[PDB]
Amino acid sequence: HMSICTSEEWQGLMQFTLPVRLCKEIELFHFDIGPFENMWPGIFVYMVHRSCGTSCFELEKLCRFIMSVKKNYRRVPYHNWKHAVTVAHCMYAILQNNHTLFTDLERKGLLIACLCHDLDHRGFSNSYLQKFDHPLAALYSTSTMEQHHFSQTVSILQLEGHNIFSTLSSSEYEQVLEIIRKAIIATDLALYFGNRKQLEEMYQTGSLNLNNQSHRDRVIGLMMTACDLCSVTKLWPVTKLTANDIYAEFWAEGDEMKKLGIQPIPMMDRDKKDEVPQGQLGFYNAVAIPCYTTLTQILPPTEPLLKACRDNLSQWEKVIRGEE
Ligand SMILES: Cn1cc(-c2ccc(=O)n(C)c2)c(COc2ccc(-c3ccc4ccccc4n3)cc2)n1
Ligand SMILES: [Mg+2]
Ligand SMILES: [Zn+2]
Repeated sequence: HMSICTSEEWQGLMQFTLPVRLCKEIELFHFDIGPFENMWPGIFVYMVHRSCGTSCFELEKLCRFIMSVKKNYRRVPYHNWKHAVTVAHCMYAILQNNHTLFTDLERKGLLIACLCHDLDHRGFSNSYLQKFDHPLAALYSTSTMEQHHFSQTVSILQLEGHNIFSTLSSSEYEQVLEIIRKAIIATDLALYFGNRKQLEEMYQTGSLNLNNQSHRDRVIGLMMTACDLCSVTKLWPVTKLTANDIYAEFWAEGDEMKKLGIQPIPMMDRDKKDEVPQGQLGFYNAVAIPCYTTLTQILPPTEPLLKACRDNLSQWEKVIRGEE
């Protein structure tokens, strides 16, 4: 049932040399991949090599993997390849900026997870599939997409000469699949709330054991979430336009409800175009900010996110107050 790259593709990738003027930008957290799509797969390669060295993965096997992923990403408005790479740029950006803090076995699993975390998004929400009534919410009951996202990671690696992690002990290979599993689950934004709760507390008290493997996992979780929402931390006009990407998908899904004579929540309702900056603001305030705060908290390097998170918020304010 899976989908796979061709010789042409992965050898085309294998060939890629990133242009020197980009080595500078890509290191900034606010960096936006949008203009340079051609390079998108190439870029992820660059970042693996910068993080994990050109000797962490068999290059043939890697490019093969990157592109087959690329194929299991649907041509949807927002939950698409462009997204996976944007997110995975952010996890990188993070990991570089906290270099001593994560194992080799960690940077890998994550940078990978970040690429895979929405594999085969059909553009609808968990709520959409659960509350009626896909063969996906018939088999995965909770975090539907998020486990599919992973079982879709799972299968990909199980494809011919794709298994990038063949160079590890069944104990490390199993370890990293379990690093991924968790890390990809983390992206169920619902889960972030109980997750960030703890992380506020264990900071408040200050009983947060970086040695404790279950504590540990949680920081990742927020990390994921942080990267997942990162579109908010790009410069105003990048964020501006990405908002229409989420809105296309949202309303598209609300239109599907409407076609059964069901009122979709005003978020997915396109006939409420105007309430958006109002909504967006709430989200920044209730969700984004508390998120990037607790982060900058645990990982002070991550400050520029929160800095730029605010700058956008500020702008949405303006747009409401009548100044855009
Ligand atoms: C799980 N999740 C990740 C993201 C997200 C959000 C923004 C963003 O830039 N990214 C990258 C990701 C979201 C919803 O974000 C939104 C949050 C809220 C609205 C909203 C809410 C209420 C509205 C009411 C009326 C009109 C428009 C309204 N609009 C839109 C998007 N849910
Ligand atoms: Mg997701
Ligand atoms: Zn996502």
